[PDB]
Amino acid sequence: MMEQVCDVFDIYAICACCKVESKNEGKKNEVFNNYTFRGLGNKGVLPWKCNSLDMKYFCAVTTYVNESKYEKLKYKRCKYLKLQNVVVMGRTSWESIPKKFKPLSNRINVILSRTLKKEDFDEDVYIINKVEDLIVLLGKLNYYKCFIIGGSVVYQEFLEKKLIKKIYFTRINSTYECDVFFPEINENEYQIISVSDVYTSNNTTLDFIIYKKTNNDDEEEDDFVYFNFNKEKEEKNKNSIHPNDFQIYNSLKYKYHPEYQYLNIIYDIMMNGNKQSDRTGVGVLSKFGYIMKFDLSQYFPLLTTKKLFLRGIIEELLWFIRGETNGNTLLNKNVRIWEANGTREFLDNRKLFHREVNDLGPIYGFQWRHFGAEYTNMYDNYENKGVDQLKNIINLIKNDPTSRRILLCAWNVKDLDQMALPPCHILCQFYVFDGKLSCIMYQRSCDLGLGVPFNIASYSIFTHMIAQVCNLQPAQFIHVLGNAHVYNNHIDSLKIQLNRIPYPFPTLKLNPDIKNIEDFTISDFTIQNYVHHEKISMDMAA
Amino acid sequence: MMEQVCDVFDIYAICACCKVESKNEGKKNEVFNNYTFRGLGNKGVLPWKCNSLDMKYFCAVTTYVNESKYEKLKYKRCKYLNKETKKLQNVVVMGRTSWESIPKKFKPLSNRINVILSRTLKKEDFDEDVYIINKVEDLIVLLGKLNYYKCFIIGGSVVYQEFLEKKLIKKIYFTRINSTYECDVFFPEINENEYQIISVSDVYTSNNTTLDFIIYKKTNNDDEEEDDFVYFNFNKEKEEKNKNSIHPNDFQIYNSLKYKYHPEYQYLNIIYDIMMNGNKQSDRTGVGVLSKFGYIMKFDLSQYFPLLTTKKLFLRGIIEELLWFIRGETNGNTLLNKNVRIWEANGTREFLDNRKLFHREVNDLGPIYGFQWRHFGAEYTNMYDNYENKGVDQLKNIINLIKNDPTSRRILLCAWNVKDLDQMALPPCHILCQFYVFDGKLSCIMYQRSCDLGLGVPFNIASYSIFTHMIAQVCNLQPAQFIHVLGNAHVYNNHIDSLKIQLNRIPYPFPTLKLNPDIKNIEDFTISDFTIQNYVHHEKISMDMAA
Ligand SMILES: NC(=O)C1=CN([C@@H]2O[C@H](COP(=O)(O)OP(=O)(O)OC[C@H]3O[C@@H](n4cnc5c(N)ncnc54)[C@H](OP(=O)(O)O)[C@@H]3O)[C@@H](O)[C@H]2O)C=CC1
Ligand SMILES: NC(=O)C1=CN([C@@H]2O[C@H](COP(=O)(O)OP(=O)(O)OC[C@H]3O[C@@H](n4cnc5c(N)ncnc54)[C@H](OP(=O)(O)O)[C@@H]3O)[C@@H](O)[C@H]2O)C=CC1
Ligand SMILES: CC1(C)N=C(N)N=C(N)N1c1ccc(Cl)cc1
Ligand SMILES: CC1(C)N=C(N)N=C(N)N1c1ccc(Cl)cc1
Repeated sequence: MMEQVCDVFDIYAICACCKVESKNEGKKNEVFNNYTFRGLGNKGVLPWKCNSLDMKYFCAVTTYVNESKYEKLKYKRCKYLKLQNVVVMGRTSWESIPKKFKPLSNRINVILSRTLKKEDFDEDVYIINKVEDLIVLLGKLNYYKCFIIGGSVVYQEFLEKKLIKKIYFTRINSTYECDVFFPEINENEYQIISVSDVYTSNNTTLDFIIYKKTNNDDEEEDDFVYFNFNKEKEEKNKNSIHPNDFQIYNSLKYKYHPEYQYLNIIYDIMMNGNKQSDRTGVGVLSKFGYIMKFDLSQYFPLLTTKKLFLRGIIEELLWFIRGETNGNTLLNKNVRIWEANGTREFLDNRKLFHREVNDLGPIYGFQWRHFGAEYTNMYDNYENKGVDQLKNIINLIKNDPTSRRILLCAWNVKDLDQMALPPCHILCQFYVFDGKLSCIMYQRSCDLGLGVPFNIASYSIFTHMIAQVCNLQPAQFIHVLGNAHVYNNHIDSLKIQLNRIPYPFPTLKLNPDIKNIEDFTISDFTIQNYVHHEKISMDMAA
Repeated sequence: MMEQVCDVFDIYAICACCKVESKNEGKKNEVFNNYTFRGLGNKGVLPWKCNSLDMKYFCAVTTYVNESKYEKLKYKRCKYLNKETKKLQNVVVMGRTSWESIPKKFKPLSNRINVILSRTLKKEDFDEDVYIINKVEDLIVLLGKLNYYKCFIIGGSVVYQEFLEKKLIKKIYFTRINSTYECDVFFPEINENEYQIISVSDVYTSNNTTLDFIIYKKTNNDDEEEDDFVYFNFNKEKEEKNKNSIHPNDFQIYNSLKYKYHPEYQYLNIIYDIMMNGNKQSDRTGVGVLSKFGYIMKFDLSQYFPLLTTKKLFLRGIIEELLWFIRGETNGNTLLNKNVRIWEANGTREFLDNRKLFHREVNDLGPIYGFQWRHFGAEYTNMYDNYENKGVDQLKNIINLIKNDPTSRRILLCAWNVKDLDQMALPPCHILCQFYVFDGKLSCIMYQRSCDLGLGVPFNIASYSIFTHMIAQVCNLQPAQFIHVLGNAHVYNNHIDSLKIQLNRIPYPFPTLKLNPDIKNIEDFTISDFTIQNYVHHEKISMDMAA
């Protein structure tokens, strides 16, 4: 006994909005939200011109029909009063459509206009006079679903009339000039229930999310239940971790966005992690073994559910490449990532009494460029001492790309004790095929709340660097987690974070001129179109 | 289209079978097939007496009902009889002896309609709420009168015999108890032409025996969010780059399966993934391989020893190798004198010279595994030198951390000594091991840089599973998960036909591994301290059909 039209006639909306350039601030924005993506059109045309991928989506969604499911619909459409779908649109829009493709192939075409006269058009192409008019027309017709493909004005009113069931919203992650925008969706009316994978098309990233109106053969089916007869009736920390804490996170239907690979792990550890001791005093929840994969050819996996800064980690990466072990080099650039591990107190607890403060010992950088060399102090000359692994893996990539020995290992067993701290990131393995570079990095200890996000970005950038100086395109960054833990003092922050819906990922642009791994400088890196949620202090006590 | 009794009334059979105590005439090498599992009962009772997990499964299957589907089922059955316009239960049918084998406190089976076949007894002879029938046909008449979800034939042999004989069974829920017991009753030999295995469950351990659940099938002769799934998969290319070299009909059995939950499928699926999507690359002297990058397999060592069953595997070799590793040895002669040739090819004059190790004695493998495990950092001289207290004894170290600082996130064993690589006859394929300890249980992750799925991987999995057991035992812990990480995973083309065959074999429940409980030091193990039990396996497959 549903008294709602949009729900009976299956009236959906579908669009694609890009970011709009604020004459006040410019491209680099200070705050974001769903209303960030609102650019609809410009000069009677699309802000971008052609988005080969979004186009394929538009078509696929509006031309898709499931005939074996139709009767159920008609049964109720007639009760309330070659199958195809219905595509409503405003005059202006219908006009911006190129002749050869108009009217839309395999669609029901209906133009909501008051100047257009039935005659001018053929029986096929319909023409309505107003909102209410449509509804009736849908009665005297046979269709699967009805899609409002624009324009702005049509969207605007239809949202007021509350005649929209769902909104297929495409987020174009780039800025363009616009003159017409999509209505600010009221989060009390419509809410995101699905977010797709992230892609790159026409030199820009984009994704697809779904807005849903807030309501406020068989033999093998039982065999599935049988095989589950021994499944857990409950979760370890299910109690300690409440449910109304993740209603949004758990309200989503399809979470294909890559960021969920990180978020889902957070969830698993909060719901099933093992409670353990920790020298730091506080406790943690830990699990053993996880995998995340990012397609660097489609996006740069910099988290968006919170804010992340990259200057620090890029400088750290350049510091590694130079083979330095001098913490002062980072402190003088205000990169305090290693400061705690280079203090008098920290070095002494490691029993390195004869080590100068900030002399981190034979860590990463030294192992990458001098594995095997005898470590004296951070100021010594190590030219041509030890094994230059970095150089070697680059030559392997260039001259023997099919090798299965392209590894960069920082876990020098003989030098662990001499290190301020043993490496968390154990090694890197590279793989090359059809001019593409993928990288696997094994991490023995992973702090999901604070370190992992930076760890992801760090190696993604590194894969980009190695690829460029080898004339390859980055492909996959595979992150293998050993001990994965969440600090108890981060649980509250992570709960907030798991309920934030990801924005399409940004992209990484490297100065194309740099051709040798050793020539990169801080200015040679640029993160573009990074749309993100607000900063979150994992440690809320400060 | 006519209707078939078994389908209209949904008549299923559920059983449990073990391995019989049949004679072996002294032939160590026993042959295996499904008929291997056929022990129903003995002396009026179960061959094994009791098995919690299987019984829990039996109760789960025979009492589960989905009242939603009945509406549809009432339609069918009614339309079949030509008739058409309170808690739904299943029907269990059983023979006289089966009924008498049930313990009084469990009679009649709870939440189920109990039907008993008999001639020597009538309703007057029963106190319980049950139905008696003196002939099969009566069951059909009765089913037509009752309101039930599904009908299950739960034995005994005589009963299974007639129901399969009369072609009344739609599917068979078969439990394979992987152990041997004295028996005097057997389940009928299932005809491969009538029934085909369509699902294989995960493997488990219960009452000192592993077991799995398989389903045989009778062979021939919010809904809107569903549309959204279609949309999001709009960018899918329904193509596979190697389907042309690997035809569909070559994986009939493999693809026919519905549920592939047996742990062995983690291996098989990777193989299948590489054959259908691998990358074509070169090798040593034009040899071809298909490869992918980055895989992961997980094995619950508390429930089974993951020794592949779709082909025969011997472990004497990889065990000796492991003890050789633990002893820190680099002398290939030691293995050869035990008729273990795993390292033979890598220690020849020709091989060593090709590696530029001109001054290395034949079979002196150099600073490999063993050495790095007990002396990482020490200068390698020759396989006969004494390296006592030289280099870092990683093995000893990781054992102390597991014992005294179990929460440490530094318990790693690494054989990839960047400085010694060139001095090694061959660089290590198994780069490292990380251990994890929680609640008295030990888990292990092993990263392998290069993986030969056809030959190597099967042995690699067994090697590290055994090592996890050994380490867990000398540390007073219980083995848990062996997690295998694959970097460069490849399949040699010379192996494709052999693997296509293997992919079409159904896995048997895994065996178990037994270690002499007295060995408490990682260094005190000997070949006679390792025992594999109940290894049911397919025929050995020679990967290379050109030898
Ligand atoms: N990214 C996206 O998803 C979309 C982008 N666009 C872009 O935006 C631009 C067009 O949008 P827009 O300016 O809003 O124009 P519209 O396409 O929405 O058409 C508006 C016109 O349609 C008729 N109309 C609308 N509502 C009613 C009503 N209630 N009753 C009677 N007639 C009505 C009237 O035409 P009249 O009375 O004169 O006959 C009106 O002037 C183009 O540049 C196009 O490329 C358009 C749709 C979607
Ligand atoms: N592992 C497993 O899954 C199972 C094991 N078992 C075991 O097997 C043994 C019992 O099997 P089994 O010896 O074959 O005995 P059954 O359970 O099959 O019972 C056979 C008897 O039931 C009656 N019966 C069977 N068919 C008919 C028919 N068509 N018409 C009339 N009466 C019929 C007759 O008894 P009557 O003399 O009264 O006329 C007959 O002698 C026990 O050891 C038990 O523990 C049993 C079921 C399953
Ligand atoms: C192709 C495009 C931009 N993309 C989406 N996701 N939704 C629409 N309604 N579109 C659209 C189609 C036709 C016209 Cl005239 C205007 C916009
Ligand atoms: C418990 C057991 C062995 N287990 C399974 N999977 N199938 C049966 N039919 N069983 C069974 C049920 C009732 C009786 Cl009387 C005998 C055996």
